Amino acid sequence: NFEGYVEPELFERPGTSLPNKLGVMPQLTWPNVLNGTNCEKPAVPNYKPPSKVDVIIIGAGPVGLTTAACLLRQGITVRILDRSPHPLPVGRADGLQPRSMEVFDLLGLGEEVYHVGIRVEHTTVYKDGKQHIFAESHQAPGNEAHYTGLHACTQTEVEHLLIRDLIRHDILVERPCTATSYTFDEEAASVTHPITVNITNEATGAEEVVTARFLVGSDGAHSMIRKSLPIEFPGVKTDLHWGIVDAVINSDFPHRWTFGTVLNSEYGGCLIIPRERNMVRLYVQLRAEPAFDHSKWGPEEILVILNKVFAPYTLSYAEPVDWYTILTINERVATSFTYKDRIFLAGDSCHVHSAKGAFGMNTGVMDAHNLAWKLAMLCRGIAKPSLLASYDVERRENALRAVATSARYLVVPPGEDKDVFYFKKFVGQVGRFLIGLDVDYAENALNKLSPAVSRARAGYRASNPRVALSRSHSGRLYHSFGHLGQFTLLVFASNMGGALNAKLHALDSYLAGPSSFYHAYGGADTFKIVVVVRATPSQADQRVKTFPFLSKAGHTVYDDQLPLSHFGGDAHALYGVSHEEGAIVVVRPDSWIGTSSTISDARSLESYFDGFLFKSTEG
Amino acid sequence: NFEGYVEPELFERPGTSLPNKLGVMPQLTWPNVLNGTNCEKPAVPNYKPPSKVDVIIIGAGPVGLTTAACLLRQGITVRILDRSPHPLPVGRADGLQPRSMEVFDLLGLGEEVYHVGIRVEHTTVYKDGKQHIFAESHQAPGNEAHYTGLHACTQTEVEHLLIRDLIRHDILVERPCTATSYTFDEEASVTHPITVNITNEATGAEEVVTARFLVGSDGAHSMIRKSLPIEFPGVKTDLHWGIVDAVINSDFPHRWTFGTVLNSEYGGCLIIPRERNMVRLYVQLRAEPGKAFDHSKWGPEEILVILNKVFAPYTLSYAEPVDWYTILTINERVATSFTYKDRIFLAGDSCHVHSAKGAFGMNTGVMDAHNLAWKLAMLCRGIAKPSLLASYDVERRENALRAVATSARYLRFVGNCEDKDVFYFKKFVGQVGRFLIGLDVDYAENALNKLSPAVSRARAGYRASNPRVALSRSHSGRLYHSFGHLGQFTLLVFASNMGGALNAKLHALDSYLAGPSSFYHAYGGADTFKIVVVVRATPSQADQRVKTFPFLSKAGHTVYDDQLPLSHFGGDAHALYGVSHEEGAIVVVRPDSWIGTSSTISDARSLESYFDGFLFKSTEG
Ligand SMILES: Cc1cc2nc3c(=O)[nH]c(=O)nc-3n(C[C@H](O)[C@H](O)[C@H](O)COP(=O)(O)OP(=O)(O)OC[C@H]3O[C@@H](n4cnc5c(N)ncnc54)[C@H](O)[C@@H]3O)c2cc1C
Ligand SMILES: Cc1cc2nc3c(=O)[nH]c(=O)nc-3n(C[C@H](O)[C@H](O)[C@H](O)COP(=O)(O)OP(=O)(O)OC[C@H]3O[C@@H](n4cnc5c(N)ncnc54)[C@H](O)[C@@H]3O)c2cc1C
Repeated sequence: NFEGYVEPELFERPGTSLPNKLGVMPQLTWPNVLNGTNCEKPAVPNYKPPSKVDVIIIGAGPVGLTTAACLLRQGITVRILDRSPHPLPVGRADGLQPRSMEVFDLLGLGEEVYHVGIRVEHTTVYKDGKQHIFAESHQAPGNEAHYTGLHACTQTEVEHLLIRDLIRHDILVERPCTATSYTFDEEAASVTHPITVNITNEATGAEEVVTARFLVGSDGAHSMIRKSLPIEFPGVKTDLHWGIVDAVINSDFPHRWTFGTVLNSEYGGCLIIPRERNMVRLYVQLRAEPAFDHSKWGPEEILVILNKVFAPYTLSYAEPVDWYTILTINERVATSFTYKDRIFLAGDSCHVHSAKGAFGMNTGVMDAHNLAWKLAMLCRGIAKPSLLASYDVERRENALRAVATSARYLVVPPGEDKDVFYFKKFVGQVGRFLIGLDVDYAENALNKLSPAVSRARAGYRASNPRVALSRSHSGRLYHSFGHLGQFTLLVFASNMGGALNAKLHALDSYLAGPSSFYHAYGGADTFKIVVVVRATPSQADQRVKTFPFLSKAGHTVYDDQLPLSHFGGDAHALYGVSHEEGAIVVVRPDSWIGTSSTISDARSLESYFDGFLFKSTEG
Repeated sequence: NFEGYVEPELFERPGTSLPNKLGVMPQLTWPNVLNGTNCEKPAVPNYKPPSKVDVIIIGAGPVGLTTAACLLRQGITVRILDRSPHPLPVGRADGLQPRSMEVFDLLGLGEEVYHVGIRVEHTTVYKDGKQHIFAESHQAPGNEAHYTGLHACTQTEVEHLLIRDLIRHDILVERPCTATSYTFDEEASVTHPITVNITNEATGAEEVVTARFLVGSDGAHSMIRKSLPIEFPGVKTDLHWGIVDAVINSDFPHRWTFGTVLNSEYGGCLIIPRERNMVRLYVQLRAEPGKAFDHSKWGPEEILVILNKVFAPYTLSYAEPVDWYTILTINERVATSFTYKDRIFLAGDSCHVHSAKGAFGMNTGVMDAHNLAWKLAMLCRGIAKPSLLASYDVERRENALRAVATSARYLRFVGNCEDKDVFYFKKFVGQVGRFLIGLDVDYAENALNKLSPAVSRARAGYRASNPRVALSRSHSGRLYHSFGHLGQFTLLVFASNMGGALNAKLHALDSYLAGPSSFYHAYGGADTFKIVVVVRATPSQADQRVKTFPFLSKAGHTVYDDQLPLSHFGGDAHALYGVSHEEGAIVVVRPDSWIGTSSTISDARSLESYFDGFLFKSTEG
């Protein structure tokens, strides 16, 4: 006894971008599926969110939505709202770095961001009509990374998939609902919910107050929550300007379309970004003088200056403009990202960078990811103040790093071009940071450097080599990690023979005891044991069975890859583990290395966990 | 009470390919890990292979190894031999099509073939120094397919990853062992009517093995094919390709992008990008007038002079010693039959040989092996009627006959030679460019493929669509992820939102299937089928309704068809398979992921005679 299915109602939203001589593209959308509460038949039926919530989220852009989704995966009750009546129809951010892709894949959303748009794996450089560079680029090593290159997947499409994931968890974005004010009882231990937020529905007029444990401010560049705190938002209004267009553009450019840069020392530079559906996005330098004037800079105006930059190649529109705008470059970074461990900024509320870098969605999503697993452990009370302090530190300084490299985006060998040689050297110094594999967290309570392995480094990306999860399934070591509420204890065990056998038996006895760090901080509620055995699956299952605690609570994985070279790379060599001493690597929930230890030193982790965690016991 | 871990002995095997002025690269290997029984201590300790196995495999090239790997998933007992003392050090095939990627992914080996080498997603075409074409190519659409483009993954890497997968299953390739002779008692009923006579050519020890079935993956000069009254026709063009893998420097504006460089005077060149900054260049070499072709005349250095004539005015020069070099003579042949009395089966180059240029050999070979192995497994289980191994023969032979035809069309212009050369290539790409990436592997009707109008798009004998779906509230993946294992058909029960008209029909089907005489139970139950209920609703809405059908929730697996409506921002499984929300559908998906048939929810009885067309009745447990 259920109603039949009805196909969702298409609406072709018109385009708000300035047109060209062909028009502005409309944008396909489905308001009932995508507009949250602001619709006639909501994708979640009879959605009745509570008045008391663990986390309230102001802002339902890419960063708020990611935060919503990571929390919902940990069982944290959540409400989220956004002032706009519908998600972004087109434009703004347009692609993801390899490391952003890794994040979605760890959340179970890898298929939604992969193979949406095109893939960028090459770069070109031209100067004054003459090709200088065409090369493979944006690469990650296959024996350490699944994803490589940049991936076109726009902000619209990211909002779509994240809204659909919230729906799958029976959560809707409340639109179009503004958070007008909020209170924080800084003074009151007895209280659980010292936050109240007044919400006003700009469609219907109804007000509301929610009480919440924690508040996440992800409301963009002009954040009211940031403005309400003793936080400053310093930066430099460069007053340099980009004209940006997204469209299908016919050209005789030999490399249509390839990521890269077209330099004219005469007329300034152009940046090419290939797009889905035979489109290209073109950034172009914009300078005006006889004060910067927005009035005479339309889509057709910049195509005229574009043809001057690509001489002798010429560009002509083949269809109506998909997107278009002028951007002012202002880079800003909040002095702090936390406040009293109750109000938390993430995304454009914390930092604003030039669009050119493409950091906002990428750095934003990685902010939400860093925040959400720490904030979630705060909701079940095992998080010491240090843990959420590491959020502010780790992501603020990464925001500062993004600011330095965007500034310098802008001594030569004799037979060499001055502006192209500083490009190859730029690509060399920051290339891996531009793809996310070199996001670098300095030492803190969570990142404890250790010489126990020669290569895996605290505060740095965990390496993702190929391993066998079973006899039949040969995938990636990331696939064995725990969920967002657990730390992954990588226990490298060699082939569990030689010297290490005794040490592993010791290790087994330490861990089973109720005073072990595993048991001391919650057992399987906060840890996932992975035993990495460099042996055949039959030799390993045999041997793992002699270790009663390891067999009974560990998940064995088979490190059966060929030795490190251009034909292989096992986890032991790629993490830098000694076959005599073993290792216990602590991978944080977000995939970054936390610390490491030898099998003998497994007791050193009691101190390491005490730095940011309170003791806990499994359920 | 276990010995400590010893790191594998590395050996740099010298190259046997002719050098350039800088030499010939050695090739990294690890004899104790990769050479099977023929090493000092094997990677499977005390491999004691039985003298009586279900299936014995002759040849451990990509095809034989793939066949072993599929059978070992199924619990078939297997012995696999190869005359050669080690696997391929370098060269021959260098890449996989998107559809071969899907085949590895279904076997659980997708991560071993992805991100091994480079990826080809673009084509260029030059003629007489002027560029004519530079575009995205080899695309598959993302709302239907995970992989797209060409993936560089060599025969060497493929053999590596398949040998390692056999080690995980405690199987070693028996090297360097030759099947000298074999007997097949057609007289008698015995379980094991095949005996194979084996000589190790290292130690001279002979041995006899008894098998239920024999697989001839022994290559182009298959001894097994010759023993059988099976013909191997085709034409030997004595057209010649010069092939060279090397790091090559060039001022070519597109170095290196897949494509073709034409020169009117000097013929043509095919480009293939490779890992580690190499490139593969095919170039035509033509025999002088009257005289036969003289291999003696063409080394790496000579080939490079022809390449610089073909690429004028851009020049090429070696930066490193040659990684690989050979002269292939194109000779395309197909066996008149691929099976023999459903006891000896051919797969790979023993069945068909192609122009390397087309890169058919390894991709079709893996797909043959895939096709063969699941049918052969049901034959070992007993449930296979002869009609099914018949479908192996005609599916793969016909596909081989198709593959020959498209390169016969390609190779006429290239040997011969608004621009009419580039025009014929654009049309050629538009016509076969998706069979060339494998999505148009197209099986004609037979017992296994019955066309059915119950759905608008899914089609018997064609590739099952792979749209995005949610497998849980937090895991949004692909529909292939729900499919059964290699000895199961996937019963894709499209159920709409389980509401309206269909609620009644689906309640009937629930009680139909639960009976011991429904097609599900009659042909094996969970031993032959997996049910997937594809609900176009939200997860908790779907979970609730599914609870109201007791057999479907008891025995089916719910996936959530929650993408946006089919467009450029989405595509639900219901729309991409062509299901009507009034009728529903039971799309039957074969083990290899080709569509078998479909019916409406009310026509569930129609599948009964479908499965009797090629299966014996079975009972779970
Ligand atoms: C015009 C423009 C162009 C851009 N171009 C690029 C680009 O080319 N490349 C790139 O990488 N990045 C670009 N960005 C940045 C990118 O859009 C953001 O970095 C990314 O969306 C992350 O921002 P966010 O999710 O934190 O918030 P945003 O998406 O900026 O906005 C957060 C949301 O909060 C809501 N909100 C604000 N105040 C309230 C309130 N009081 N109550 C309720 N809801 C509220 C807003 O409605 C908004 O939807 C651009 C941004 C803008 C504005
Ligand atoms: C020179 C050359 C170049 C090629 N180039 C390309 C290319 O560019 N692209 C492409 O896609 N394909 C190419 N191929 C084809 C590719 O090598 C084959 O398609 C692929 O190996 C599949 O063949 P197969 O596994 O069936 O047999 P193969 O790998 O060719 O050989 C089968 C195996 O059987 C073994 N064997 C033979 N007889 C016996 C016996 N009596 N007892 C035991 N073992 C035996 C052999 O030693 C060998 O290991 C090339 C092949 C060759 C020979």
